[PDB]
Parts: sequence; C-alpha cells; structure tokens
Amino acid sequence: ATGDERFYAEHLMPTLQGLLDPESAHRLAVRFTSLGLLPRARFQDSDMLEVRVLGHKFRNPVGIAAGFDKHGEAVDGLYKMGFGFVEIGSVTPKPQEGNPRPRVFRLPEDQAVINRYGFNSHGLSVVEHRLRARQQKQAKLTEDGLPLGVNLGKNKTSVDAAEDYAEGVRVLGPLADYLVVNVGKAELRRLLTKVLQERDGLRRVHRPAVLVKIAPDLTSQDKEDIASVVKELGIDGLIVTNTTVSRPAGLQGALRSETGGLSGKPLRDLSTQTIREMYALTQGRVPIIGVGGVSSGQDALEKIRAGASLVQLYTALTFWGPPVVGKVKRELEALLKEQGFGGVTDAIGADHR
Ligand SMILES: Cc1cc2nc3c(=O)[nH]c(=O)nc-3n(C[C@H](O)[C@H](O)[C@H](O)COP(=O)(O)O)c2cc1C
Ligand SMILES: Cc1cc(=O)oc2c1ccc1oc([C@@H](O)c3ccccc3)c(-c3ccccc3)c12
Ligand SMILES: O=C(O)c1cc(=O)[nH]c(=O)[nH]1
Repeated sequence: ATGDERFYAEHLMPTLQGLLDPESAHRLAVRFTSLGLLPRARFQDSDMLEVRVLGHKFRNPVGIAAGFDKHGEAVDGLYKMGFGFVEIGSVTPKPQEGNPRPRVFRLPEDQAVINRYGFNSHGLSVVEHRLRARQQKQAKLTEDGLPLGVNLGKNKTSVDAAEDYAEGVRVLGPLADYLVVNVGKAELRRLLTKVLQERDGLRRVHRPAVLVKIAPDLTSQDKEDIASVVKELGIDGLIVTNTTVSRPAGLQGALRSETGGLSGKPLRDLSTQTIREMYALTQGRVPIIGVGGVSSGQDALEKIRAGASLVQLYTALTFWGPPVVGKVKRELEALLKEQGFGGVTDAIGADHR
C-alpha cells in the first residue's frame, strides 16, 4: 500500500463523503477527472498485465465501467488515472434527464452504492461531437494499448428498442473500439441480429466489436438462451455483470431498501459466479469482461480465473478514491507471480482447468 492509498481510503474519502451528497460527489469526480485534477498514477504497467482480446491490445486489464463518464466528458482523465481501457455511457439516442433526485445512495457500511439514474444522457449527437473532437487522439491511444468502449442505451419512451440500439451503432460505432448493448429468445436474436447487421455495415477501420452486458439477476434459462444466441450470431464478447436488483441478506446501510441497482462489494461474488457460468456455457470461446465489486487484486484475479479476460471497476472509487486503480494493478501483478502465471492471459479461465 502506498501513502496515497492509505491517506485516501482512511482519511480523505471518509471526510469528502461527509461533505458531498452522492450525486454531487459523482459530478465533482467527473469534473475533476476531465480537468486532470488527479493524484499521480505512478504505477507503470508491466508486460505481465498486457492482454490481447476483442481485436485489440490492452496495456492493462483494469477498465472503468459504464456509468462513471456517461457522456464522454472525462475519457483522457480516466486514462491518466491508470485504467487500461475506458467505457463511456450509457448513451441514449435522444437526450433525456433520467429519474428525479435523489437517485444515488451510498451504503458505506457495505462498501456499496445503489443507483436509479434512469439513463440520464446528453444523447448521441452531443457525445458524437465530443468524441469527434478527440478522434485522432483516441486512435493513437488505442494503438498504444488503451482502447475505448461505448455503451448504448435506449430512450425511456421508445417503441422500438432495436432501432434505438441500431441508431447508436450507426452514430457512435465509428468512434468506438467496442460497443455494448445491455440485455423471449427469438426476440433477443432479432435484436442482436439487427445490431450486428448495422455494425457490419460500417467501414472496416470504423467497425467495432459488439458485446452484450448482462445483469446478475437472470434466470438459468435466460443465461442459457443468451449463451446460445451469442454463439449463434458471433457476438464478440460479454460484460458480466451490471448492478443487481437483489438485496443480499446482511446489508447494513440505512438506504438498503432504496429502489435501484446495487453495486460494490455485495455484488462481487454474484458477479464472479455469473462469469463462471457464462464462461462454461460459451466453452471459453467468448471473451468476458468481468465487473462487479472489484476493489483489490484478489477480486480481479478471482474474476480472471473464473473466465474474464478483462475486468472493470467503478464503485470502489467511492470508498478508495483514484489510488484504487494502481492498488488493484499492483496487487494483481503480485498475485499472478505468487500463483505461477506468466501473465494475465495464462490465468484466464484457470479455475475451469
Ligand atoms: C452510479 C452508477 C451508474 C451506472 N450506470 C451504468 C450505465 O449507464 N450503463 C451500464 O451499463 N452500467 C452502469 N452502471 C453499472 C456499472 O457499469 C457496473 O456494471 C456495476 O456498477 C458493477 O461494478 P462495480 O461494483 O465495480 O461498480 C452504473 C453503476 C453505478 C454505480
Ligand atoms: C456514483 C458515485 C457516488 C458517490 O458518492 O461518489 C462517487 C461516485 C462515482 C465515482 C466517484 O469517484 C469519486 C472520487 O474517487 C473521485 C474520482 C475521480 C476524481 C475525483 C474524485 C467519488 C467520491 C468523491 C467525493 C466524495 C465521495 C466519493 C465518486
Ligand atoms: O442509468 C442507470 O440508472 C443505470 C444503468 C445501468 O445500466 N446500470 C445501472 O446500475 N444504472
């Protein structure tokens, strides 16, 4: 542990939580990040942490999950924080406000958050122009092993969900290294067929990978159906998982019964187990980005061994601050060595073998 890590986790973040309501804290974090007002990320990525997947090189396997930079305002700051890849969004076709405030809640006793933002979004056009302003800068970053993902949502009032996602593919697909869609079976197949057709219609230099992001709350039937459709259609990857609408026994936070998705430590092993299941259902042939409750190297390695090629974190920033990124990377590198892995790649799915 560095001095910065301990200072942030033990002193600064608890103090700042006392001063800032959750959505204010989130907004101020985005602003600070976008301006580069960050502690030094002195951790230097080693070759051990490099991963090749989804048609790209990732300098390190620790990404920022969707929902932090919903509108593409802080991408460069997020790379400066040490993330190996950045996912923005969710972005909806038309701008929309989301749910009324308050809509974000901290459960500090649980190292958890509950949110019901409701896909607040500046909309595709605004984000398109924001990404266009730095498109060549991003091309260089991606070439250097720092890819960009875009998570596509749908508007609240949309009649045709597939058409909302198709619009996102057309508008932000050409600016992304990968796209994400959050998810009967025939209907899923029809939607993903439309998304992939739109993707395939982009010019080759502008053609992203397409991933499906799933919730931790799906039935066994749902998961078997998704695995089947993903393999049938050649979906490029899975993101496992979004937040949970479950409320695990043992939550202590006063706000535990707020409506919304639960993230952070109580989601962690639900997410890891869903990774394990999806890796098995897809025979290890479909790359998985593992996400949910990662706040340490052990957490990251458990997801990688369960089947994830990459991981993301988000909620841990609330409690550990920006130094958590270097913390997870340093700890992951140490554990890989301790467990006889040459690098991240050797550890992917190692539990299944
Ligand atoms: C405040 C907040 C907002 C989020 N918004 C989105 C979103 O817009 N799209 C999405 O796919 N996931 C969203 N997520 C889910 C995260 O991407 C991630 O899947 C989940 O929080 C689990 O990771 P974590 O425990 O490390 O936070 C959001 C999560 C939080 C906490
Ligand atoms: C969703 C959300 C809720 C929340 O209550 O706080 C959040 C939330 C989402 C992301 C967050 O990141 C930070 C922080 O680590 C940070 C990162 C980058 C720059 C500057 C600061 C806080 C943070 C900031 C201040 C006080 C408490 C927490 C935070
Ligand atoms: O905007 C939101 O409410 C949101 C979207 C999402 O995909 N996941 C989440 O937890 N919140």
